[PDB]
Amino acid sequence: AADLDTQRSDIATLLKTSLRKGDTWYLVDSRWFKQWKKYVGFDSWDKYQMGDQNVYPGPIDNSGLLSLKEHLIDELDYILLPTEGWNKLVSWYTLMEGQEPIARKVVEQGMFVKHCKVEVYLTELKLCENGNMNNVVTRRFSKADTIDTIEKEIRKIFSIPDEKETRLWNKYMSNTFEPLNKPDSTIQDAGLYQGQVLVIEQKNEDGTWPR
Repeated sequence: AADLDTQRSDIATLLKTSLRKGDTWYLVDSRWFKQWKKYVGFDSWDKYQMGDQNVYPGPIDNSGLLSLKEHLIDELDYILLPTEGWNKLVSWYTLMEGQEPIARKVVEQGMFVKHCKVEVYLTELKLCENGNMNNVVTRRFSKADTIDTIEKEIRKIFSIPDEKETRLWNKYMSNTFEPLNKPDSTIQDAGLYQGQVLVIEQKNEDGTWPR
């Protein structure tokens, strides 16, 4: 373990690391992190518990975040560190026995107009075939995925011969069918969000479309 001032300084810096598309960052439970902050005198006016065993964080413990509970909020329920920051905390404190790191990637976020952000939650789309809407299959996709990518995957999920031709629709406002006819739009470009229903359609043998 590096000394307390080194830990404070290194983590302070690493917290402010620039977001670059493709990088891996790690979640750290705010409960553990708040104890670490006290132990190392981070943002602390009287340093009263700095170096005090009563606030020694112990092995990194993300149990309280768990597959993630919903409505977790950055800088309230968890904090994020780049690879180097996570590695340092592991070497100083170890990771709690029987846990795995919670790693997430930086992706471009927004509709058309975008900037980087760690994708803590992938977008869950509800998927179904036009013939059989009650058979809904759920899957999580990144905001980076294009409509083209989504469609290829939905074909696999439903075992759709590479011969049969398909069209993708989304249910706008849970109501009207709207075409997903721009294959190179990303899912957020197309305005798709958590829980959105997507319906895949197959061209008939006779060359006509079911819809």
